[PDB]
Amino acid sequence: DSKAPDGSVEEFLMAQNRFAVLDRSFPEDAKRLRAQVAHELDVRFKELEHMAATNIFESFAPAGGKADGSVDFGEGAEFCTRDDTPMMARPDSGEACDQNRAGTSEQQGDLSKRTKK
Amino acid sequence: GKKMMTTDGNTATAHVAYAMSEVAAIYPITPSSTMGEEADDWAAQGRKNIFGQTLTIREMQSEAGAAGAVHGALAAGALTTTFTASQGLLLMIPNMYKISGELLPGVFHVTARAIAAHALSIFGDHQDIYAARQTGFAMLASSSVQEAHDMALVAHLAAIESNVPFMHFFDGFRTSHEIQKIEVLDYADMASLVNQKALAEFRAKSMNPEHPHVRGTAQNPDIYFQGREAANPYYLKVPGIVAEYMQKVASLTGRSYKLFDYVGAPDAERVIVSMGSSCETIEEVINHLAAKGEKIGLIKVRLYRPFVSEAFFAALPASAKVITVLDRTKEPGAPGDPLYLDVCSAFVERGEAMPKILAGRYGLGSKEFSPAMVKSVYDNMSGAKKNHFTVGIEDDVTGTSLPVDNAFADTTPKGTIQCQFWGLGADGTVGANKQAIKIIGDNTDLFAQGYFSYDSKKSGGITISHLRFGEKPIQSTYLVNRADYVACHNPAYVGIYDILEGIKDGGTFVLNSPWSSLEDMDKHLPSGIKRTIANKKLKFYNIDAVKIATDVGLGGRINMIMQTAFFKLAGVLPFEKAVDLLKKSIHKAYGKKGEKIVKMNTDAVDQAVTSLQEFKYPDSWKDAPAETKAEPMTNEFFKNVVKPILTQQGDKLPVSAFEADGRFPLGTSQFEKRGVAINVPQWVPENCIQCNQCAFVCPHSAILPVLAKEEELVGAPANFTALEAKGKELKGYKFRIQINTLDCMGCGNCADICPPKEKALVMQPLDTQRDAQVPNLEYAARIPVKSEVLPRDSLKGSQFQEPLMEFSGACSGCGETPYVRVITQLFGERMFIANATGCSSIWGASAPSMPYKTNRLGQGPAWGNSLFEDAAEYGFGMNMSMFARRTHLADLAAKALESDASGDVKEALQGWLAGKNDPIKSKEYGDKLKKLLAGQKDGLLGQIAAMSDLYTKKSVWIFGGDGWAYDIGYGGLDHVLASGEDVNVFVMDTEVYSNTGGQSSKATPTGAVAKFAAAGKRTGKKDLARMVMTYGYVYVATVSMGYSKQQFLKVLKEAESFPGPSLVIAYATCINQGLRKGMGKSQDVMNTAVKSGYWPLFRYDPRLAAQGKNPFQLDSKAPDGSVEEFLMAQNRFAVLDRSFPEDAKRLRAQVAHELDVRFKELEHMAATNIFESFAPAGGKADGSVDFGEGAEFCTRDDTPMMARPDSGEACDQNRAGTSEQQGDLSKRTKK
Amino acid sequence: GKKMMTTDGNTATAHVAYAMSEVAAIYPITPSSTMGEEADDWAAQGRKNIFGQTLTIREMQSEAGAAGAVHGALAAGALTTTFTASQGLLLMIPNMYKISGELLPGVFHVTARAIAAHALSIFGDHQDIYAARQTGFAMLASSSVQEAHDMALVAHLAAIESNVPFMHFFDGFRTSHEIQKIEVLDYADMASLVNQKALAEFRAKSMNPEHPHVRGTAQNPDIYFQGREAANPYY
Amino acid sequence: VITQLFGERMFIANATGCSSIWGASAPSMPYKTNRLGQGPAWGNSLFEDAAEYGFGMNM
Amino acid sequence: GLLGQIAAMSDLYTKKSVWIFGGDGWAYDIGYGGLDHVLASGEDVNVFVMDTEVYSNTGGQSSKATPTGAVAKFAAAGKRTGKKDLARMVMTYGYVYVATVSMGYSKQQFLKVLKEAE
Amino acid sequence: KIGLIKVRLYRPFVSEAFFAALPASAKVITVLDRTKEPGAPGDPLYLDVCSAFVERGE
Ligand SMILES: Cc1ncc(C[n+]2csc(CCOP(=O)(O)OP(=O)(O)O)c2C)c(N)n1
Ligand SMILES: Cc1ncc(C[n+]2csc(CCOP(=O)(O)OP(=O)(O)O)c2C)c(N)n1
Ligand code: SF4
Ligand code: SF4
Ligand code: SF4
Ligand SMILES: [Ca+2]
Ligand SMILES: [Mg+2]
Ligand SMILES: [Mg+2]
Repeated sequence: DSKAPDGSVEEFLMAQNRFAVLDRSFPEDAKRLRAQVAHELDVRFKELEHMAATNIFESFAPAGGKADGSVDFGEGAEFCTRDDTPMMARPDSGEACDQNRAGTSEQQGDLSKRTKK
Repeated sequence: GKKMMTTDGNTATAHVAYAMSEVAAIYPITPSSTMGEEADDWAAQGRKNIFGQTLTIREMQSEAGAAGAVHGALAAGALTTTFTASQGLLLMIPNMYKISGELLPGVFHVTARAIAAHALSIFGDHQDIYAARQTGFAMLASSSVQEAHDMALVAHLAAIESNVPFMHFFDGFRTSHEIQKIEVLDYADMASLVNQKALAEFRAKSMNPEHPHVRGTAQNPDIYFQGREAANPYYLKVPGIVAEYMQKVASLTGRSYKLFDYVGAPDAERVIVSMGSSCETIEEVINHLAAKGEKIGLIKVRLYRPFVSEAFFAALPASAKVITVLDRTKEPGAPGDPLYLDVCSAFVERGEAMPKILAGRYGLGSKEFSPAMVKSVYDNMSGAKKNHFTVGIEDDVTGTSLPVDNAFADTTPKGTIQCQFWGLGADGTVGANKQAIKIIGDNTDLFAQGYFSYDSKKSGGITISHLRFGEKPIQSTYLVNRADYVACHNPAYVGIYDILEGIKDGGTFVLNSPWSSLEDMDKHLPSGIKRTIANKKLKFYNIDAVKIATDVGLGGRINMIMQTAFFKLAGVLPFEKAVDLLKKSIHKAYGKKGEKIVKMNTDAVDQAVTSLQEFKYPDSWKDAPAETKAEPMTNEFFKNVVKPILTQQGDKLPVSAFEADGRFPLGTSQFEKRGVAINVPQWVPENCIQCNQCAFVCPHSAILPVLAKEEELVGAPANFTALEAKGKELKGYKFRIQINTLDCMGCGNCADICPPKEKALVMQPLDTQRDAQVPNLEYAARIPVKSEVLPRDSLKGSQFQEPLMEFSGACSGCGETPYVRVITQLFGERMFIANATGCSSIWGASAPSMPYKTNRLGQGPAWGNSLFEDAAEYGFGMNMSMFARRTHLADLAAKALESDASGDVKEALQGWLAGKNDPIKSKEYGDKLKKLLAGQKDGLLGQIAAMSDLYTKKSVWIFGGDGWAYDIGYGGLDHVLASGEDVNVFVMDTEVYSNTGGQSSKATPTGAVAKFAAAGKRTGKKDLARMVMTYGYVYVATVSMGYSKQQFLKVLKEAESFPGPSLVIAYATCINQGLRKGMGKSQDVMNTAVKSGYWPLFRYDPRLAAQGKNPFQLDSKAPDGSVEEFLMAQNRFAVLDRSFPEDAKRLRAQVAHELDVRFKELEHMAATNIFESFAPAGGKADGSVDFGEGAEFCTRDDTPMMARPDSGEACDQNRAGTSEQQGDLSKRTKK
Repeated sequence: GKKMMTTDGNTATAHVAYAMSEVAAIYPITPSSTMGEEADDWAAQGRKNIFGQTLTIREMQSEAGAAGAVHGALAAGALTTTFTASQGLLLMIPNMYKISGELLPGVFHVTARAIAAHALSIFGDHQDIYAARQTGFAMLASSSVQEAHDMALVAHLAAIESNVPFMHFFDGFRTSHEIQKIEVLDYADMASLVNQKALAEFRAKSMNPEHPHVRGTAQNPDIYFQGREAANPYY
Repeated sequence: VITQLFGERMFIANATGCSSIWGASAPSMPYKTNRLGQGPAWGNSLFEDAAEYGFGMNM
Repeated sequence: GLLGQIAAMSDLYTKKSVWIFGGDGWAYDIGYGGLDHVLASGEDVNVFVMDTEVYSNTGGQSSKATPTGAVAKFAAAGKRTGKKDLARMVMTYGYVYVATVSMGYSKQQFLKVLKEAE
Repeated sequence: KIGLIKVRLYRPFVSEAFFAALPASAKVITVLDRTKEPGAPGDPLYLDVCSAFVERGE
């Protein structure tokens, strides 16, 4: 909604004591810092122009839709989804599951084949 | 209507909270998490509150956010509640003052948990609730599961009528997680007790623009005091209102309560005053002792605040001569704990009889408070009368503890059957126990109690179940110490733990093992067990559960077999009926996939019953030959502290065994060697290409690459096979991949990614590798690590570095530990770690196991966990210290240069000063100074010599999970990165709050199922990376080990070397995500995460911008279209597809769209020619200036807030217009 | 020496805090703001503490952030202080348990101010300091401007030697903003009272990868209680 | 100006600061009702929780 | 009956406008974590930030909204870090309306923002 | 005949030091607290002082 920097930033800053007071006490640093601010707003405005000109923006797909009910993340999982500690213990926890101490599914299957007997 | 059921304290409480509330703002924290989760489930299921509406519940970013939201909802006229504890409750304190201050009918349900001081504890005590006693909330305590339900209802009804908020609390775990058969009221009954007039007034006084008011004004000294006292009438009426509802609820339940209740001898001479679950055990002991004539009693505190002395004295027997007030907390330096002080004030004010009053401390962090301890407390009042004592510990330091005679007889009511079950993590024991409780509770008149003790180790941990059944109510709020039935579901335990401790004579002992024959039993069953069994005439039973399970086709799962064992030999119910219910329940449950599965379990029962036959043992067992200590070598600390703790003897360690500040030494995990893997990798040298990738990926450091010279393999074992080292730099060396079979967790990641199609690593049964590898690992360990051969930051070279974090308690295949282990291989010897609470702090420092260790030179990560919310600030503080102290050292060095110091010294000092912030140069010259100044103790050189630990440039790291980084700790993280100082943040993103049970975080992706996102999260993953990149001066990067180990190493070096703030976000796989084929596919999943475009890799380096180059660099490629399979291969997404296929499809499509747009945005960022500049410094100088110096007009107002010592000078306050307007007016008023 | 000069409670306290500290993590809140601003202005001017160094002071995003930073600086061996009150002090409570639990010589200088309940107040009372009485911090009160200076010094010296953190407090406005002619000690005199061996031991036990330790472990019921009682000798 | 557009039906969760000080320093209350008695329902919780406070009103 | 319950809820008939008012110190520093979470929620609330580029009420202390070179307490030699870009950080969500205004530049743009944001 | 006991070290609260400053002639003692803890049987300093007398048992 606004236009590119018109070059009056130096006057803008010096018309406020929060900036001018530094120029009076530490002129060298102040001069450097006011130039830095000028550069910052220059870069930023360009980035905003880039945002406005882009043809790629964050759009969203249709949606998810109403969902009557819910489900636990561990329901029907192949391996345990919770550890055996007090922190994950829940009223409905405690059922047996694969704790990943015997390898992946394929590794376990292959071992079975290689062991057959 | 009433209703019986077996449930826990949390559920009993939530049952009421849901009904009585319209809104709930929550945040997860153990052990209150269950309540919020149930509330969410119930709302989703369609459960209605007393108004016929589903509860409106939302998860905030922290408890502070939840408290603010709760305040807002109440101010806006909605009945609101929340669930919290410990650290969480502390963050709610500021809003508690406001909520009570504004007389809002809010209700907090708290599972009282310990506060983190010398250490963190998720266990129960009243340290948290006492910390909020001054906030103005009424405080109502529950002492049992049944009371959790009853007091929760009283709290809500009373809050509504009184307009004073309530904090309903019950003991963390001891009550919150204890299972009991109780009676609950239906919602209609609850609604009938609500004061409709009060409810209407609540709605009417609430915020609303149709009839606005101002709340939260700022007040001066003239009226604040009066305003604070205006609520007095409301507080004076609270107690009567609480009594009113205990009575109204009682008229429906038949269970009566008073503000303070007394139990015991009417003419008691010795009385205890207590609060919480301890009251149950205390009453149990009173019944036993009083029956023997002891004049003892107990006053149970229900309403702690307001504290009504009149009601206290109403419960006090005039015959009391000695009174002991028990507090479940510790306030360092106070003349006494809270309840004790309240009671003292009552007697002082009464101004009459003054019985002897004693203060006692108990149960901190769920410390046992057993009958024997209660006995000590009563004996103390008739004996020594020690004051300000502790009970449950041996304080050999300050001598405040009471002696405890554990020979005290069992005090459980007659007929009570007590059981103990020793199980292996995930073997289904706990689940079976819970079913047994429900089955028995629903089909008999028996009371049932259940309490489970879990392990800190996340995989292959030990779980001990404590169950009780009886004809009389069970008030035993303590572990079972004298069981009638004891089962050991894991034979490995027989020779490592004292599983038969306390079992009654003639008690039943069931063991699961393949040692059917007497020869085998005598071969494995230790002499100690044999002697115990024979001497106590125990009914010993041995069953090969694995064999029976396999034969019936149950794959080998023992859960159903051991369940049968319980129902048949426990004696809680008659055989006939016992086996009846079990079978009927098998049909009730299961009954899913045809009868094929239903029949297997039914058969398992049939076979078990037939198999369960009393093992006949000889009399010679009575005096079997005692074995001999065949224990290896370990530290003195492991022997005296760690070992005892790991063997369930921690309670026996006295106060003198610990450090006053809670510190622990590094490396204690080195001697655990648990050996719980089912399968471990076997190295096949003929196929090995010597790449070290296997070791690089291990989540537990179970792979040790060996590179030794011929001379170093002289006394090496015969099977210690080694290859001739490949690579020009490794010419002459011998290479070997040594597997640590006892620390291995059997995840399979290594064998899964081993490059050669003809795998050089093949998973095999542990028992086929240990005999040969154990001695091999020992020998390998003595071989010097060749960390000088290849570049430290190279893939292969990194694995030739000493890993400084090993054998942690993280889950098998954990996606977090691989990253951390490697980080230590690069900077371990000079890093500080500020770790946010979470999985990384849990596997990182759960006493007594410390996985972080030191290198050969004794250097290692200085590790610390402050809190969950402050990790970034905590690390920033470490950084501030190093800055201040090293600057001090630098000033001293400069002064030393201007002295008569030797040429070599000055030379080193100049060198150090020139490279003090360079890891290489600082160490180079620092080491020279150590030698040159050795022995110097005087003057300037003396001071410099004493600062050697400050010479080498340190590396400050902040570790934390996504929950910390994206939610609770985000504000601090944002501020610390904005500081521009040199700190490194490493975020292990599991896209969920893992440690606490898989709750959603803002890092959780669209459509992923998690607690509080049970229908798939409906907001996309928060883009932390892009938000931080807006600063322009912060190094930002994303990594994924599975996709590229090289990019990860490159990021670590770039991030660490950046002279400013660095943020590294890593993709961490987690069991919560539900990887379909196992956690051993973690690397593959990490790899696909990137290729699919789901997790793109990139780096934002500010210094490139300083040299005129685009700081943003993309390290991965455009989406390859594999996202769909990526998502469906994880249960966190798949489970939704099976339940809500239509929504799931759209949600997965949403993810594909999001990552498509985001990658394109990143590409555009990489192609831009416009980027923010970068500058390290450019000023400082010396001196300061105030913003108001030389201002033409006043720059400060005339209020108390801006007043300063030098303020007060006259100035233009802008009440006469601008300079120009004033000048123009002056011209016009010439005259 | 003993040259009487007029000053207010805040300045009398900051005078001491600056000299006895190496690091400060701050956040503004009336009526304690003056101390932090004075400390920052003095540091900018190059004023030296008892170690001949300028104070390292940074402003955080909130008092919770400030307390976290104070904990970290102390854990890493630097004498640290902060200035706060009321709502700010409440946000520091969680870290206060940690700072005392780890026996760190931190010192909080608090201008006791009312807590916001039925209304907010920037004025003085003990509602804030009493809200932190169970955190394990020693609590030392000043009843006058002169005592603000004296107790501030005692608090720092005692924290260093005892390893128990201190909360030095004085009444918001009634003392923090009252001006009185008092006597303040020069920095050399303050430095002469410091227990240098205790200070050296503080440095030696602090976090450092050259001689690492683990702090902030998580403990089960088997040892937590014992661990909480282990600090008794220090108190 | 904001009140001239939504004043009669707005809730305001105000963070502590100048806006809460000129907004509600007892006994001076600048926010007012219109001729129909409608006006901004104003509240100051704390300095740190303004957004969450407003969020609660919304819930 | 039902009509009675409904009649007693008249102060709920008209759609209300929930606003969160705060300064830059609140939005950019202490309340940022909360502001961030609430905007991320996707619910209908309106946040109005009065950016004075300093903590004004307490005495002019620097905030992350304070610009490079500005002198303020704790920025006694001019702030040496740039102004935090709260606006661009929040726009990354994609589902949050974000806007900046300056009355002196355009009263019309300010009015349009109020209408659009609300 | 009136007096005042000034509290310097509030925590740790040392009863022995409190009594060392209390005149044996004191018949009535008023403990002033500059706070308000709604519902408490008394404010902090008062409760601390009460405990000192109860423990002294004289
Ligand atoms: C103030 C506070 N609130 C809540 C908790 C409980 N808590 C500890 S860690 C945690 C989540 C950890 O999530 P994350 O940061 O993602 O790490 P992970 O365990 O997933 O590695 C929660 C909710 C706490 N300790 N302190
Ligand atoms: C926890 C807490 N910390 C500090 C304060 C003191 N305080 C109140 S408002 C404020 C700054 C206000 O700054 P801002 O948000 O920018 O609004 P302004 O006054 O500039 O409008 C400070 C530091 C407080 N009230 N509560
Ligand atoms: S199976 Fe897993 S724990 Fe074992 S060595 Fe391989 S990567 Fe490590
Ligand atoms: S991953 Fe395989 S090929 Fe590579 S070093 Fe390990 S065993 Fe050898
Ligand atoms: S991050 Fe996940 S896999 Fe790792 S220890 Fe935690 S729960 Fe286990
Ligand atoms: Ca860095
Ligand atoms: Mg996580
Ligand atoms: Mg401002």
